[PDB]
Amino acid sequence: FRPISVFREANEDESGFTCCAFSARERFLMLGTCTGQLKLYNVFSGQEEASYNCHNSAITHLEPSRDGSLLLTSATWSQPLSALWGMKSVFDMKHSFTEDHYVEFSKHSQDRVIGTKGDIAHIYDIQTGNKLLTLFNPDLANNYKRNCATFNPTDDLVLNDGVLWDVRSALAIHKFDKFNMNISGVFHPNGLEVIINTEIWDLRTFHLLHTVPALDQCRVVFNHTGTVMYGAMLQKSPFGSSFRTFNATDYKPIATIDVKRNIFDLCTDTKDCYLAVIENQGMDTVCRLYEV
Repeated sequence: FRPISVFREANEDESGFTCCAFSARERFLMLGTCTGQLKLYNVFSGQEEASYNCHNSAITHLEPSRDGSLLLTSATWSQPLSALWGMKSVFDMKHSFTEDHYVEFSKHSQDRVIGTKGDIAHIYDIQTGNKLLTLFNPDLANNYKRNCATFNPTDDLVLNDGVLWDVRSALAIHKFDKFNMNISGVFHPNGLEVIINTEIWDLRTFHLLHTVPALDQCRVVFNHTGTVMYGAMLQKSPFGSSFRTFNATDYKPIATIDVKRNIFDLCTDTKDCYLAVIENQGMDTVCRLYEV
């Protein structure tokens, strides 16, 4: 992790970057801010290229589509709480997700959006904007405090609130038991395992494959090849000052990095050359680009 670049939010005494993701153009990073702006920065020079007023409250999450034509954002106190933005020619809102506090694209083909509203998952069609499915089963709910619904790599399954849904039938097929209060889980990009806090479960058998205590209360980010996993532990920074890497095949530790500043967000480029981290000097955040 060699530092390659650093920059702060132009013309702000209190730099307010809150999240980041690489755009489909390699040299440019998208960043959300605590006042609801989306910014495009040249990640190497630090130049602010563009700003758009996406929301009137802090941006908590953003996801650019692979093709470069679309962006998801989520905010904190706004309506719509999340939105899908079209980026071609004249950036504007395409669809809005009124009370979804978190949103992601489908994985295999990015033709859908899945939103989370508390313990409820919503599935939307990109072309039409129509809400296709609402996924909630009161008998199976775990009520995870940081629930984030997600598709599996092939888009045929959903994990919401620790419950596995079959998308075609729109019905729950398994409930994973609750062993923490906050972390709801993600699919491994390998399509074989679900990672729910410290428990790694087999999707085929539902057996426990691994116990990984170091993942407790962590957000998990994979590199684009799915071979390295980054875990940043929740503690206005959401995370503390260090993050860990793990080998994504056996969950073994690789490294622990303490940047000595609390972390807001971290992300990888598609070629897996870099890790961009938002780090608080204070709020007064900077973005550091590290070469992995």
